[PDB]
Amino acid sequence: MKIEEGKVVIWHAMQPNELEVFQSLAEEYMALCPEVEIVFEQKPNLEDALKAAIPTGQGPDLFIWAHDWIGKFAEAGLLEPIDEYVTEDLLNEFAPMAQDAMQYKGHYYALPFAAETVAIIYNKEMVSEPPKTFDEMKAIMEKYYDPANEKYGIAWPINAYFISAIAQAFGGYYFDDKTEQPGLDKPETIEGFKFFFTEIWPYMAPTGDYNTQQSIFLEGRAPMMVNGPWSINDVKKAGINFGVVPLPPIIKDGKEYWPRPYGGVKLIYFAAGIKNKDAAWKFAKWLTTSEESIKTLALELGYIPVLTKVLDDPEIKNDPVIYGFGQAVQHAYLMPKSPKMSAVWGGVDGAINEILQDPQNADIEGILKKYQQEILNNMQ
Ligand SMILES: OC[C@H]1O[C@H](O[C@H]2[C@H](O)[C@@H](O)[C@@H](O[C@H]3[C@H](O)[C@@H](O)[C@H](O)O[C@@H]3CO)O[C@@H]2CO)[C@H](O)[C@@H](O)[C@@H]1O
Repeated sequence: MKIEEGKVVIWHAMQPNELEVFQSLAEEYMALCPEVEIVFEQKPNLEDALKAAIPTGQGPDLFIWAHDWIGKFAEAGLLEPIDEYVTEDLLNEFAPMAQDAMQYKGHYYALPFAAETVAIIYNKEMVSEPPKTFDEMKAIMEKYYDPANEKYGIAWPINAYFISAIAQAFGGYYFDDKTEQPGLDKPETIEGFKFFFTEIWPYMAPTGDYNTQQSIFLEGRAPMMVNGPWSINDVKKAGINFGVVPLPPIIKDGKEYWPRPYGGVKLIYFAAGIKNKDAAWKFAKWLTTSEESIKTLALELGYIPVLTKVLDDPEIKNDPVIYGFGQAVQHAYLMPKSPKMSAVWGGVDGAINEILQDPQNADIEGILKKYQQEILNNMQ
């Protein structure tokens, strides 16, 4: 007879300030179970690192990411099924979309701990009323834009997911998960991309890089940032008094066109080749179904609980940041689990790379047509 012993190794791509929150939870857990070491290990290119290490027996026990990898990782045999651990009682602890995010074709491979998307994070010392329409957003942008003094109207990391809200504001889509077809060359999608680079890019420092954009906001050199819960401890460490609201509707002849960001469910995944399964299960189950664990992720970072019970906690119900991300998620599209999405993301990031070579003059329509076809050829 025995106990669970040893180590649980968890790979991730969190930056240090987000990680701190997760490490303090690990430390609590290790206080609860002194015979179990929880070890977090940062990977620059986590998806690449897992693909390479998992099959060779060099991968971790667990890893953290949004849910959309679960389809392609399972098809590649890179995950460990946990069907034997999942029960209806456990499933019923989670919101249905978290219930669905944690499985692929009938097998469970993870536990869910949050919902997320990007939203406007605004600095209350620079913006006293956040924008409820794109027009008010643009006026705030105009008010603060002053590149000569290294001041910009907004901070916004640029990549497929980060600008999907705007790309998809006018009925466009990267991918229709009904028909399972990319939508890059739909006029409404083209309209959304042009809108980003015509209406919003001119107010930015002209770089798509994540930490450069974020640092502009953290340094008070932009009044607003488009980012997710994963960035919130960075905002807090910078001493900024902030709020969170959804990207507001663009108005066209009195009509609203709501930006529609992609969003997702955060999962702790079980990796194929896992060495310490029962210990890793116990930690994950704790992390995802203990009230104080989930309350801590939500109150510290703005993560929206998918642990139903805590949604009724007054601590959670009266919290501004979780409410604002929650409002943003209401307009979000849940990322598909289809492995087809892999080439979609590649196609959209490829188009953005070419647009960024010459954003003011690029032929966005023809680029998008070009990448639609590449996606159509690489989709599987
Ligand atoms: O752009 C294509 C990718 O879009 C999706 O990735 C999203 C994540 O889903 C989302 O969580 C967010 O990731 C951040 C992560 O949460 C945080 O812990 C880490 O420290 O930083 C990440 C951002 O740099 O944003 C990315 C988009 O960058 C999708 O999940 C992924 O498969 C696509 O490749």
